[PDB]
Amino acid sequence: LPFPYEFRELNPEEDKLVKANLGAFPTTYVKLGPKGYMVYRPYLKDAANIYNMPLRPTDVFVASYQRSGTTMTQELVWLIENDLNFEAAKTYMSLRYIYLDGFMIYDPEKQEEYNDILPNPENLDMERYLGLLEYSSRPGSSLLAAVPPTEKRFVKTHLPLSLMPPNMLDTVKMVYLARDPRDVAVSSFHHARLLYLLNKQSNFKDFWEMFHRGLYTLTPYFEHVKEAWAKRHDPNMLFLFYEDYLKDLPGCIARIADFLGKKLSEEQIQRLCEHLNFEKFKNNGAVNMEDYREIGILADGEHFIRKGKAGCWRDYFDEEMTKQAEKWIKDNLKDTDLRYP
Ligand SMILES: Nc1ncnc2c1ncn2[C@@H]1O[C@H](COP(=O)(O)O)[C@@H](OP(=O)(O)O)[C@H]1O
Ligand SMILES: CC1=C(/C=C/C(C)=C/C=C/C(C)=C\CO)C(C)(C)CCC1
Ligand SMILES: [Ca+2]
Repeated sequence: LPFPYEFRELNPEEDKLVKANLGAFPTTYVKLGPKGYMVYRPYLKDAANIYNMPLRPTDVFVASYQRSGTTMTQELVWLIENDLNFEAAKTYMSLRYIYLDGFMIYDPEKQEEYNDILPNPENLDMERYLGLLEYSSRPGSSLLAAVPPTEKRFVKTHLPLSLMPPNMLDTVKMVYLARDPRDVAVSSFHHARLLYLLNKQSNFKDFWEMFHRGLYTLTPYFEHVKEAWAKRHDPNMLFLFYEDYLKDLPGCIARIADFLGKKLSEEQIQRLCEHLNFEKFKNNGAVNMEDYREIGILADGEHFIRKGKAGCWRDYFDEEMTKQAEKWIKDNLKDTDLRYP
């Protein structure tokens, strides 16, 4: 099948704002498709393959706009399918799942320019850093197609449905997570700091201006969410809210199990709840990506697992931003049944 989408460079306005947040970063963006989803330029080379990637009936996807609960979900989804074999779940998350669109943030043609954004390049564990770059060159598709049939595939992605095989849900199951845009904005701001993506200069307002305006990775934020929303009625789609994980974890697990075709006992659902305790998770080496810190590519004072709180966007928004945020979220939920807890 051919890729039904074209792309356009950013116009002056758009580009001006973006460079005000990610100027220092080597990878540039491009608007893909009619909705103009923001994708790192490299994505283009594999775009068509992903659109046509061969799916398998046993494939399980954990999708979401980034920073909405992907990690928590992957861990639960993995345990449930592998009969709560906590022992075997101790291997790195990035090894148990395939991050479909995780490659695009790296542009090989710019290797040199990358370490320059690191406070200290002379202190990198080169044997590892370089290996990271290599893996990060392998297109998403290739990594999926490499897994033999006798191995269940666990895919992770922040790609909207429109960029993946349409009708895919006829073959694979997916769990899409969503979270309050505002809290997502915040978490993303810090995550971008974690990997040295933002000009050490700019602040959060700048980031937010870029975010709700559809100029950040994989946004427009609402089109992304709405796409999965419209498919929640499907038997292979499970739409969840990050807020509910905090409100009723025991009940969220139940739903997932029921969804993935399992039956956990009060004990299993409970046994999983303790395993997902924030502090216990935040310190879990298999899922906190802290191994990366050894490499030398994580910012001091940042962590892949931060607070795990809800509604703390209020500590970052000023009255001005707050109004503009309300109007924005208000305007995208008009004439749609999409509602956040
Ligand atoms: N076990 C857990 N329980 C609650 N929140 C968790 C969690 N593990 C990670 N998180 C939170 O989930 C967000 C990451 O989302 P994702 O995995 O999709 O990128 C972060 O939000 P915060 O930045 O608000 O802390 C992170 O701290
Ligand atoms: C390879 C590579 C990098 C690291 C990418 C990482 C660490 C990705 C994992 C991201 C996650 C897990 C969050 C989204 O779900 C950085 C940007 C340093 C610069 C250059 C090459
Ligand atoms: Ca350098």
